[PDB]
Amino acid sequence: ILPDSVDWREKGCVTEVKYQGSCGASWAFSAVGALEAQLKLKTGKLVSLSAQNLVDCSTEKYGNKGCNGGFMTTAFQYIIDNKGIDSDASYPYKAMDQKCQYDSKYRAATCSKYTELPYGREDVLKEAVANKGPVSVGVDARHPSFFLYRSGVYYEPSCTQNVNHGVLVVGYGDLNGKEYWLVKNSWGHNFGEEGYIRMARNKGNHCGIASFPSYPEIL
Ligand SMILES: CS(=O)(=O)N1CCc2c(c(-c3ccc(Cl)c(C#Cc4ccc(CNCc5ccc(Cl)cc5)cc4)c3)nn2CCCN2CCN(C3CC3)CC2)C1
Repeated sequence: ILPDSVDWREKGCVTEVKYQGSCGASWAFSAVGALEAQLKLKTGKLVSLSAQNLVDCSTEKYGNKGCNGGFMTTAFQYIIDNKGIDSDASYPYKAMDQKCQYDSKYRAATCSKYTELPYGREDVLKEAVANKGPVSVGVDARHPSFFLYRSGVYYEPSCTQNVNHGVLVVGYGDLNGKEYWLVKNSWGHNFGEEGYIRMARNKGNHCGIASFPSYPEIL
């Protein structure tokens, strides 16, 4: 029996909204955000993890292209293979591709595995968000309405289920009975509601929010 609303910010599992600047690293921000929640769940500590670590080090071997895009799933695999990821403080974000400068001295988190969810299943995504934690997802953000979003529940008739932007589902609920996913973006505080966007939920995988969900775990 799933709760009617969740918001992982109220459980203290979500770090502040980041600003990716001129670097297509949304995939890296989505991935670290998910792992940040699990790190807090396991250890009690909330620490921002290094998106730049992923940009610089999870590259061609993982199908990732730094500031030209990438995938959260293969980002998690990098963290597994690498046996760690650095804190954001120690490996700060520069919004550009750099040489890999991972240093295990400043390792703030580990990843044992990750799980993908089945394509288009908003019911399964809801369960995972309720029971596991924030979930990394892709959305179709290729529409001016997305970029211009300020408040309310986002609905874009010309959205597709193809995804081109990584974000973090940190919750769900309804606004006056209009169901939504609570989504943490990485375009700073001036995007949406202090960096957050409510996106239509249970409208047939609107903007592909449930097309490619994934979350990591730490044992
Ligand atoms: C079409 S589809 O939706 O059907 N789909 C096709 C199939 C697909 C899509 C996504 C997916 C899921 C989540 C996200 Cl987030 C993304 C993404 C993204 C993205 C794209 C562009 C940008 C950059 N934006 C423009 C920009 C450029 C430069 C700058 Cl500086 C600034 C901005 C950022 C993020 C993709 N997973 N899979 C399935 C897995 C695909 N692989 C992953 C790894 N492989 C290689 C073996 C390594 C095999 C399989 C997309």
